[PDB]
Amino acid sequence: SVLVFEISSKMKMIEKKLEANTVHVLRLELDQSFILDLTKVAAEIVDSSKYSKEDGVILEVTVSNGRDSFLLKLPTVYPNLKLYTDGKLLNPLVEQDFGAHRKRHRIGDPHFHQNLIVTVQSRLNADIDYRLHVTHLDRAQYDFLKFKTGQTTKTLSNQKLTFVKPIGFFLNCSEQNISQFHVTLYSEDDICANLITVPANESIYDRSVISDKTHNRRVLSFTKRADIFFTETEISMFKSFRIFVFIAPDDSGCSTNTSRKSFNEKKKISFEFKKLENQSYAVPTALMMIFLTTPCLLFLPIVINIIKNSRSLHGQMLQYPVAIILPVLMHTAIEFHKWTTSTMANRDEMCFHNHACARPLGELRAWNNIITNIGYTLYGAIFIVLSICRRGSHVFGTYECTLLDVTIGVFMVLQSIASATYHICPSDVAFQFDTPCIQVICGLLMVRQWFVRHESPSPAYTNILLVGVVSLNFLISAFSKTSYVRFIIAVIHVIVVGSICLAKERSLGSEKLKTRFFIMAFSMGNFAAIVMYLTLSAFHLNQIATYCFIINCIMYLMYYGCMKVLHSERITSKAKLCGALSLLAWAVAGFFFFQDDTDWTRSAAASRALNKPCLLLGFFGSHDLWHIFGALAGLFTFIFVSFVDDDLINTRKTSINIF
Amino acid sequence: SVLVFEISSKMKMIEKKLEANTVHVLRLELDQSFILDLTKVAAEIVDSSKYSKEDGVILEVTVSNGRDSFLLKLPTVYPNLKLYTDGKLLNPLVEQDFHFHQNLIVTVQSRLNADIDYRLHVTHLDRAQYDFLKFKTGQTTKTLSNQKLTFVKPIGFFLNCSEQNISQFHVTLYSEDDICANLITVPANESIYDRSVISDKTHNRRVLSFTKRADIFFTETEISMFKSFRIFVFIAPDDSGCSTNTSRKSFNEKKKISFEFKKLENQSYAVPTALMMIFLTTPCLLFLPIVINIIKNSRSLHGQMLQYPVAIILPVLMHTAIEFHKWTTSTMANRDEMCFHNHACARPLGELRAWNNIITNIGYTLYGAIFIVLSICRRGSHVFGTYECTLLDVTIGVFMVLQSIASATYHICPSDVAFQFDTPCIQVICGLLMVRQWFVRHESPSPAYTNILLVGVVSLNFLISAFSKTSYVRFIIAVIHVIVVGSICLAKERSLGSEKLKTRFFIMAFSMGNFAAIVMYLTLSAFHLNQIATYCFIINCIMYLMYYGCMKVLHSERITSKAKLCGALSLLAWAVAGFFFFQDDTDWTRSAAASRALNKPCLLLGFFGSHDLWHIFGALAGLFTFIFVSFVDDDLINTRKTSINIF
RNA sequence: GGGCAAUGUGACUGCAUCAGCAGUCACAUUGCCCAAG
RNA sequence: CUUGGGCAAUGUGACUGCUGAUGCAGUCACAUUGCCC
Ligand SMILES: [Zn+2]
Ligand SMILES: [Zn+2]
Repeated sequence: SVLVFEISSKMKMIEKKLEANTVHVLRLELDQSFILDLTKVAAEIVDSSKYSKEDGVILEVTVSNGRDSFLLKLPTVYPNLKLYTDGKLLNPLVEQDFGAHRKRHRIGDPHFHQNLIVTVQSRLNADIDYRLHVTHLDRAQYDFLKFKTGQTTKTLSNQKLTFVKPIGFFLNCSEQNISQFHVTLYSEDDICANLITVPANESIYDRSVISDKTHNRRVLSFTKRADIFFTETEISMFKSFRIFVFIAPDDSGCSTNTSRKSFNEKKKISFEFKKLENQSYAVPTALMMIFLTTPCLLFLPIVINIIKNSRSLHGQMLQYPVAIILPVLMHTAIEFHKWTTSTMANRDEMCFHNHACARPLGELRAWNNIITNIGYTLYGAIFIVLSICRRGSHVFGTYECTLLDVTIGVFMVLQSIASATYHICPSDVAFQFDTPCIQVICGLLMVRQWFVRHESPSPAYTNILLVGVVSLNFLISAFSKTSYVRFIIAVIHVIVVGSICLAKERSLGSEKLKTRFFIMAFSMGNFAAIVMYLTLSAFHLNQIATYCFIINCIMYLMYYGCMKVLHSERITSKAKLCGALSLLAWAVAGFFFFQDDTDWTRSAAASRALNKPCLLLGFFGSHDLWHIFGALAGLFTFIFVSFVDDDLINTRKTSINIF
Repeated sequence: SVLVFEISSKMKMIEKKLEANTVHVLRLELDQSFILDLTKVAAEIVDSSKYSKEDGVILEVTVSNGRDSFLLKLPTVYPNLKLYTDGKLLNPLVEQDFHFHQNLIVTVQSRLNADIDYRLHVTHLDRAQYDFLKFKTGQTTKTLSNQKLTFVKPIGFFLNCSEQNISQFHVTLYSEDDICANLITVPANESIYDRSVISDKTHNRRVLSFTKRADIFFTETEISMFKSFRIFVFIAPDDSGCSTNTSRKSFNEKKKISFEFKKLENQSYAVPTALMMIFLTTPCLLFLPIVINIIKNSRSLHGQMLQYPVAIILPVLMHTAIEFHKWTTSTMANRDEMCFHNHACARPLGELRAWNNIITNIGYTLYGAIFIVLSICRRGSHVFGTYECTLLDVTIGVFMVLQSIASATYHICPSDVAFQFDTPCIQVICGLLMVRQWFVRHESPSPAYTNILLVGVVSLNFLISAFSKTSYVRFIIAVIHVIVVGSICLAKERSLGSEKLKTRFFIMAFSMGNFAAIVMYLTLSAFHLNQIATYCFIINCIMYLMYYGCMKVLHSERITSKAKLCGALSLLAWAVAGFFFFQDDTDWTRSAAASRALNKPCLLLGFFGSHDLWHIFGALAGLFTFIFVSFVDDDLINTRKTSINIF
C-alpha cells in the first residue's frame, strides 16, 4: 500500500525508514519560482553494508516532474565497485510549461502549478532506510549561456561539484543568435570526471535504437581540461544544446592511482563559454606564405638563368615507381572516409587535438595544424620542376640525380598530404603518418649522396626505403603499450647501422683512410642515440624513428662534405651558406618537433590535460613551427646536395673521386 | 495532489482521465501467481490529433515493480513519425522473491495544464516464447514455427547458459513478411534502456534490423563473460534504418517469425579442409615430369634484391593492418552488427564467424609459393629462346600470395570500409599476364610495370567505392574503361607497324570485346558494382591470350602438348571460376537489413558456399593461366633471339 | 576479532559578509486611432 | 488641448528565494593511543 508524503519546498534531507512492500511517493509543489531550475536528486542507503549479500537492485527512486524523468536503480555497479548512492538531473520546466500570464500572480481564472513526483521502491521483504537529497540549481546557473550585446565569453569560477551533485547548462542558439561555440573546462585537482553534451530534444539516460552508431551525444573524460566545439553545421542542425558535467568515483578510465575519498571528493571546475564568429585567417597565413617564399630567392642567381642558357621518356615514365604513392594516399582516403562518415560529436570525442589554441576554420578544428603544411607542398612541387627543367653532356660532371630528385619532390608533397590528413583527426589509429615521409626523404638524400659518384641512382631504392619506414612505424605503433618497444627499436636500429657499415666496407676495400673513421663515427653516434632513446623518458615513441633517420641523414651528408673537402675539391660559397642554413634549419625543426608531447600510452583524459599555448599571432603553436621549419630544412638540404657537386661539371667522368 | 488507484488482476485495459496538474499512481498487487511472467505496460493518448500542436512530451508513465523499472515519455518520436503509443517490458520477479507480496507502481504524470485522457494496457508472456531455451540431455537444436510478433506484443527470451551448460550458441530467425523488425540482446545483469557513463564505450547490446533474416552468434568469450543472456525481437515502427521508403510505413501489422536455437560445440573441419588441399594438389600433376626434371638436368643478386619493387606489398599489408585493428578493438557485441557475412554458409571456427571463406584462401598462398620458386629455380641459352620471364613471375607469385592476405581478412568480416580488397589483387594478376606476354619477345619485362598497374587498379577500386552510393557510377566505369582500352589498342599499332592483317584485326577485338562488356553491365543490373572492374580485367587477359595463343600459331609456330592441355583448362577454370564469383550479390548500396536477408545455402559438404569456391577456383585459373604463359613458347627454346618473329 | 574517548582528514544540514537570477506591488514618460462634446 | 481607461518596454528602487566563496559552531565516516570482561 502506497504512502504519499508531502515534501516541503525548503527541506533537502528526507530520511524515511521505508517499510516492507511499501512504496513511498514524495511530492513537491512546483511554482512560478522553478522555471529553468535544474532539479537534481540524490538517494542513498543507510548502513549500506547490511545488504552486502543481496545482489542487483535494492532501492528504486524514479524522479519525475512532467517534462522529464529518470530512475536510480541503487546500488549502482561500476567496473571497479558498487556504490550505494548516485545523483541524476532533470530537464527543468520552462515558462511555457505552466502557462503565460499577464499580472495578479495567478489572478484566479486558472490555478496551474506543476508537481515533482519522487517515487521509492524495494525488492526486499525487509525494511530499508534511504536519504533522498533533493536540491536545485536556480536559473542563475542553468540557462546561464545567455549573452548580452557585445559580449563573447562568459566565465564562471570554481563551480564546486561532487559525485552526487553534477552541473548542467542550456545552450540555445537560435533563440540567442549564435554561430560557433567553444567551451573550456579548467580544473586543478586530478579527479576524473565526464563532460557530456546532448541536443535539447534528446535525453542522456535513455538508451537509443542502435545507439553506438545513432549517437549525437559526446562524452569526454577529463581531469585538468576538456574542450568542446559546436561547429556551424552542428548548430544549424540541432539549434540547442545541453551541456552537462557529471563526475565519477574512481580514476579507472582516467588513471591508475585512485583518489582516496570514494565518491566523496569535491573537485573545482571553471568554464569558458566563448561565442566565436567565422573568420578566414588571411593575415596569419600572410606572414607564413611570404616567409615560405623568401628562401626561393636561391633560384634567381643560379637556376632560372641556367634554364635560359638552354633556350626514352616513355621508358622512364613507365619505370618510375609510382606505387610509392599508395601508402599515403590510402591512409588519407581512409582518414577522410572515417572523418566525414562520423557523427558530429564522435569527432570531438575521438580527435585529440591541441585544443589549447587549435584555431578552427569552419568544419575543421585545427586550421593552423593543417595549412601550415603548405610549406612542404610548395617546396615539393619545386623539385619536381627543377629536375625536369634542367635534365640536360653525359661525359663530364657526376651522374644525373634526376629521378631521385623527382622522388624527393613527390615525397615532399606526400608529406604534406599525410600531415594534413593526420592533423584532421589525430586519434591513435594504427598508423601515424606524420613524419614517415620526412623519414623517407631523409633516407633518399642519403641514397642520392651514396650513389651520385657511382651511377645514376635508381628510384627503385625508394621501394625498400619506404617498406622499411612503413613497417618500422606500424611496429612502433602496435608495440607501444608494452615495455620492450624501445628495445625493439634499439635492436632494429643496430641491425640497420651494422648493415650500412658492411655495405660501406664491401664497396671500397676497407681503406683506413675512410672506413676506419667512418664506421667508428657512425657506430659511436648511433650508440649514443640508442642510449638517449632507450634510457630517457623524453623521446616518445613517435619521435625516435624520425630522430634516428634525420640523424643518419645529417651524419652521412656531413661525411660527404668532409670527404669532398679532404680530397681538396672546391665547395662554392653558396654551397657553404646552404649547408649552414640547412644545419640550423634542421636544428630549429628539432627543437620544435621535440615538444610534440603526444603519446597514446596514456589514457584519454591524460592526453586532453595537455595544453601547450601558441606563440605568434594566436595562430602559430609549436607543432606548426615544426611543420614550417621542417619544410625549410628539407629545401635547404636538397639545395645543398644539388649544389655541392656543381663545381665539378667541368671534370671528366673518369678522374672523379669515387666515394 | 496524487490519486491512488488499486487495480486487481482482472483489468487489462485501464482507461482513466487526468485532471490538471494531477498525478495518478496505480498498483496491481503481485503474488506467486506472477513469477516469471514477462509483462508489458503500454500507454496511449486518446484524441491524439487534438494535441498535435503541443511540442515535446505529454505523459510520463513510469512503470516500476522493484526489480525492473522503466519510463514512457509519450509520444515517443521517430525520424519519420510520432507514435502516440508505446510499450516496454519488465524483467519478471524471481522465485526467490517469495502476508508477503510484491507490487507494481505505475506513476502517470502530465505536463499539460489542460486535462488529458489516457489508457493503460498490461500484457503477459510466459511458459512459451520465454523460458523456452531449456535444453534436454544431448539436445543441440530447438525450434519454433510461425511465432506471432506484433508491435503490441514483442517476444522475449531468456538464455541461462550457466545452468544449460553451453559453450557456443547460435540463433537464427527465418521469416517471410517484408516487415521491419529489431533484435536486441543484453547481458543478464544489464537492462535495455538504461545508459551510464561511457555506456556506448561498453555497449554490449546488439541491434540487428532484420526484414527477412538475422543471426546471433554467442561466442566462447561471450558466454564466459556474462553467463546469462536476454533476447527480444521487437517491431520497429518505421522502415528508415531497415528499408528505403515510406511505402506502407503507416501500419501496426502482425508478423510471423521462426527460430532455430543451435547449441554448437567448437570443432575443426578436418574432413572438408583436407578434401580441399588434396583438390589443390592434384591439378599440380603438370609439374611432375617437367619443371623438377630440368633442374636435375641443370645441376645482380645484391642489386636486384634492391631494384625489385617491394613497395607494391604495402597497398595490402597496410589495409589488412587495419581490418585487424578494427576486428580486435571492436566490442564483443559490435561484431555481430557491423560484419555482414552470408550466414547460410558461414561455418565458424574458434572465434571467427566464417572459416569457410578464410581457410579456402589457402589455395592462393599455396599457389603462390610455387610461382615464387618455380620461377627463381627455373632460369639457370641466354641468347636462345624468348627472354627469361623469371623476375616478373616473382611478382605474379607475390601478388598471388598477397591476394591470400587482402582476401582472407576481408572475409574476417566485411564492413563497408572505403577499400574492398577482395578482387583488387586478382585484377592485377590478370593484368600482369598481359604485360608479361606483351614484352615477352622484346626484352626481359621489368617488374616495375606494376608500379603503374597497381595504382591503376587501386584507384579504380577506390573510385568505385567512393561513388558507390550515387546513381551515375556505372557511367564512370564506362569512361575510365574506354580510355585505357583505347590506349592499349593505340599502344599496339605504334609498336608493330600498323599491319592491318595483324593490328586492324587486333583492335577489332578490344573494340568489340570491351564494348560488348560495357553494355552488358551499363544497361543490365546483374553485374553488381564491385564485380565489374574484375570482369573487365580477366577479359582483357583472356582476349590477350586467345590472341597470343593465335599470333603464335598464326605465324606458323608449334605449341607443345602440355601447353595445349594447360591453357585449355584455364579457359575451363576462368569460366567456372566466374560463375561462382557471378553470385556474390554483396551490394553495399542497399540497407543494412536486406544485406542480411541474403542466404545462399552451402553447395558441397555443408562447408562450401558459392562465394567460397570463387576463392578456390580463382586459384586454378590463377595457376593454369600461369603455367600456360611459361610453357607456351618452350618450343622456341632452341631458336636464337634473332630468328624469332616479334609481336 | 569488539566498543568507547581523543588525533587528524573527507563529506553534510541548517546561521552569519558578497555575487548573478527570478518573482511581487507601486512610480514616471511616451505615442496611438476609433467614440463623443 | 485636458482628463478617464488600454498597450508596451526601457530603466528606478522595495521585498522574497536559489546557487557558488571566506570564516562560525555542530552531526556522519576512516587510521593511532589508552581501557575492558
Ligand atoms: Zn604534423
Ligand atoms: Zn572473398
